[PDB]
Amino acid sequence: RNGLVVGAVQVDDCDQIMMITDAGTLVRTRVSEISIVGRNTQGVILIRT
DNA sequence: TTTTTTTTTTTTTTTTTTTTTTTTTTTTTTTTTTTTTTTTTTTTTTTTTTTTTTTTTTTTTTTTTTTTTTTTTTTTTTTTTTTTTTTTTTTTTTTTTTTTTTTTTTTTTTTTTTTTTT
Repeated sequence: RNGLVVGAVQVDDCDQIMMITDAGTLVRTRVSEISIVGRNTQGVILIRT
């Protein structure tokens, strides 16, 4: 897509754990995973960084 | 009374060795130069309610090319042996403790003599 290019990382997570992500240019963040709903292997949703 | 044999330290100066003055190469050391950390404030970035039109997932059906599949023969895997490196017992050496045995040096002050340089 215009926004999405290449799949990067896959992490298994429960419904109350956080996902910390990093960017190549000295940027990161810590997000709560409650606010995103599972979907069936075909879709694009929420931009977190 | 004269004359004859032998012994060594010196005229020794030259060969060998030792001692004493020298200066190339890898290991220290002071300097400048580049990586780190803490404050001000500062426009600037960034967190969080509300509305909104959107664009991707889930009713239902289709196929085809990746999922089925069996089998030959390779070739990575494992076995034994031996070498290289790592790591730890073993040994050796050295240092400190407190009473003993031994020693060794640097300068002032004056006055007189040797001992070199000009």
